[PDB]
Amino acid sequence: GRSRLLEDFRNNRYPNLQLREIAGHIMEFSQDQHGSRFIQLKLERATPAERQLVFNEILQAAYQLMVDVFGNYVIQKFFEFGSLEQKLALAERIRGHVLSLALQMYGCRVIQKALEFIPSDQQNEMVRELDGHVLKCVKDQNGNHVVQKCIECVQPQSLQFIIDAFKGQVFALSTHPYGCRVIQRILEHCLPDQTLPILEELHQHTEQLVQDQYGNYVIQHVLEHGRPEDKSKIVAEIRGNVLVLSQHKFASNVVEKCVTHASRTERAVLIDEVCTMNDGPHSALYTMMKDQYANYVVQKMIDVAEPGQRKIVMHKIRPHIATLRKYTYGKHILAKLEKYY
RNA sequence: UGUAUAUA
Ligand SMILES: [Cl-]
Repeated sequence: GRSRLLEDFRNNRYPNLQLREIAGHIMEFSQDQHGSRFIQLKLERATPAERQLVFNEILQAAYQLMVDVFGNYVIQKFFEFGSLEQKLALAERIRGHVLSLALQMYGCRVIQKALEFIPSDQQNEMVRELDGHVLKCVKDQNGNHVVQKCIECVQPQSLQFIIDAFKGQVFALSTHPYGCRVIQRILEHCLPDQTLPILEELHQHTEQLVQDQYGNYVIQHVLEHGRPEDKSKIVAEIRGNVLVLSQHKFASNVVEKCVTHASRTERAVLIDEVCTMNDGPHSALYTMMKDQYANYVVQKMIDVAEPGQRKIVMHKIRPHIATLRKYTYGKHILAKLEKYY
């Protein structure tokens, strides 16, 4: 099965083996773990002629290397360190196979690398091959990384068909484990005509989303990178629910990003909400202090409060200082206190 | 004291 040169290579009998010595043997070495490593090592620092000898033998059977557990790294190197003509010729071997490669455990790493290094002409052809399988790729554990890469690498206008597919389905995909990744990328790289409709669906489902295992991340993303108009829509959704959302394992993270990224006014209003409104005998603030998640909100509020409003939080906390000690999460508030005493 | 992405 393995050629003598390969076995003898494996068997450690050529510590001085050079690329030129494995002529006629690239495909075999490429599909072998040590051989493949050998080839990669030698490539990052090989003369264009050496790199060309190696290419000549992988071009025809390229696809086979792209879907190989060991060969995919060799292809990838040519996409990184190869030549403009070499990258274009592999781009051709890929044509008509973008879909099946992007759903492939190993192939999809090659599609990702190709998208980073080819011209927009070839990018746009690759993308177009996904026309009609947007949700299939987004839900696939291989495919979704290709869709994220497209979004990061290709002109936003070539991605309009991905948008068309997310339309009406944004809530579904934001609570999905891969889809929430793609939604975020669209928010970062897509055009106003594109992020607009998506932002609308997001605002429509903020209540559910902030509480969702994956959805909260999309809401936090908007808070950290979005337009003030969008940040405020979200903040308004937290208003009046600060206490409850803070005690939630997922929503409490979004509450923090609210306190942190909200306008001066909106921040003061949120902090005041739990200073003022009561939760039974003592205020919302006190209940939050004792809670496994809420105590993190308290501390972050202490962090970003204007010096004047920090005074008010401190005064509300102060009467309980001695009793906080007796609570698992209150203790941690005492910690943040020292910083400011 | 608290939540998310993949190959040797
Ligand atoms: Cl031989």
